[PDB]
Amino acid sequence: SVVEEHGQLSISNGELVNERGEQVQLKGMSSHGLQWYGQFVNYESMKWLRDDWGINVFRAAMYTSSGGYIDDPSVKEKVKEAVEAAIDLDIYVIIDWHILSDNDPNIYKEEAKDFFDEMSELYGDYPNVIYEIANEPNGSDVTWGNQIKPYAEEVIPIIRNNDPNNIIIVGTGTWSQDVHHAADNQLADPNVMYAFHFYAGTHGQNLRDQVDYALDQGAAIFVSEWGTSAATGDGGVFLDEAQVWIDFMDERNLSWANWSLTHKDESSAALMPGANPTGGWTEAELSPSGTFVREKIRES
Ligand SMILES: OC[C@H]1O[C@@H](O[C@H]2[C@H](O)[C@@H](O)[C@H](O[C@H]3[C@H](O)[C@@H](O)[C@@H](O)O[C@@H]3CO)O[C@@H]2CO)[C@H](O)[C@@H](O)[C@@H]1O
Repeated sequence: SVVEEHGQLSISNGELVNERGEQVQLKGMSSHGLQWYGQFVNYESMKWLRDDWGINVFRAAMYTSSGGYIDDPSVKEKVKEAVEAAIDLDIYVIIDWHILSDNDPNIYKEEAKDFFDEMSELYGDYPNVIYEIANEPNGSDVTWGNQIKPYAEEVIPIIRNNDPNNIIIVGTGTWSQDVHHAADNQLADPNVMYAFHFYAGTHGQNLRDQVDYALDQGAAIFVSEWGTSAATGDGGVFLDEAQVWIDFMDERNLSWANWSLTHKDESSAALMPGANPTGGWTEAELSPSGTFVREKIRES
């Protein structure tokens, strides 16, 4: 009864809080690309994650390019399936417009506005929804002030016309790591959070200090994607550094979603090759990454 209990989320003094003003921390899983591993996103697998892992949020990663929504828009119905399952399971759900190779969010901004108009019209009167309008802006030519902020200032009004105050997570520069620039030039909407993403394969001490800098400017931060692997999503599992970041996020009350729920043979994948797409996984069906992430959420 997560959503019944916490209900309407909002941002108060840079912190995510529930409808009674208490701090709340979401912890859950992100799908991998819905165009590739959509079979793992369904009511049964999400219910298994809720009941066995303890998740209270699920992120639907709808890639825009790389065979995603722009090339085949049918994937938006898998996002609707995920949202409806989250509503039925009474957990939160992040609708992620998952830019990556299309590194500037302005590339498909017209399509983004139409997509977020549709999603906010359909689900804007449910408290479960969190909109993530640009996964990972990247590249030297994509900056907060020139590209990302103006993009957000076109897409947020579209959402706000249908849904006045559910949370909106906005990506930051350099694959959603540059929270320092966003925190010094914040958006006006009071229920916005800035995305911060990390990979445990990278030594993270300065990145933690940079998150703290942003928090000190009153910016709210959502760790909408992080992995136990290197920045490519593979290259080994780095659980010592992952635990440092888990503890950091608990101390700072940061919400998070781990990448990712798939059986792909890469270190960040949570499942092994024979895992059932509808849930019920044994210990042997969870990868080293999945076992750790499950433990962290169950401990919570
Ligand atoms: O097998 C499907 C498809 O995978 C593509 O590689 C993926 C990695 O598997 C995935 O882990 C990685 O995820 C990135 C996520 O999208 C970003 O937001 C981010 O923070 O980094 C994550 C890990 O780097 O994305 C890549 C690229 O989409 C293969 O490239 C492709 O050939 C294959 O079909």
